[PDB]
Amino acid sequence: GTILIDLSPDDKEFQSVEEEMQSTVREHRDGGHAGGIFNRYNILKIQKVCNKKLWERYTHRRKEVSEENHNHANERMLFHGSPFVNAIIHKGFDERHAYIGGMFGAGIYFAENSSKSNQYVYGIGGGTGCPVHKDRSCYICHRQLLFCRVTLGKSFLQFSAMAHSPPGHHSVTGRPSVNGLALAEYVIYRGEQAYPEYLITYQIMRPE
Ligand SMILES: Cc1cc(NCCc2ccc(Cl)cc2)c2nncn2n1
Ligand code: NA
Ligand SMILES: [Zn+2]
Repeated sequence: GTILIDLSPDDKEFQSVEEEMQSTVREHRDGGHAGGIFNRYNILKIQKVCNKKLWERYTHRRKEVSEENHNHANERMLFHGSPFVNAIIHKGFDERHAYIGGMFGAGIYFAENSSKSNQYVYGIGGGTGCPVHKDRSCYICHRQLLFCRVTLGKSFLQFSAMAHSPPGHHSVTGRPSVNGLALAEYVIYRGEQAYPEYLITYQIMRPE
């Protein structure tokens, strides 16, 4: 049921999604090991992901969360990076998209920093990099990220350097506690709490 609609670069919606992508790049403590070395992206395409069944599944769960949290879904737009982007946009987030070994347990992880999500496009730790050149810093190969609508509800705050949310919570927030420039990361434990709104196709750009 999924259809992908291309956004024009002239469309204010393309422009606002690109700006979120570029402006949330940071440097990473791995010196670029996982995601590559870059300060910005070449955005090749932004597509809107339309699936009525998946949207309705999202909004049903969103209303449930809202009603459990004083009518406040605490909805965010966050990035997700995964080698499984094609399954996600066709069948929704589910248990197969969980990061079993994550710092906050087996859940589906999202980031404010697009460059954090970029570290996961080719697998955990960047895997072996692009399939064509086996390069985690490949500047040729097209990469994809999702920019997603995520319901956090009441989020459990973790200060830090398939499972369940903590009792009475709907998500977990990983607050950055040493790296002063890192933005927050978030984990949900139910696939229905996220909708993959935008598919962004890009390259990382080699710094000059
Ligand atoms: C920590 C973390 C993980 C992400 N994706 C994991 C995708 C995945 C899931 C399962 C296997 Cl096996 C490989 C890759 C992610 N995206 N944006 C921010 N994060 N943060
Ligand atoms: Na939960
Ligand atoms: Zn490559």
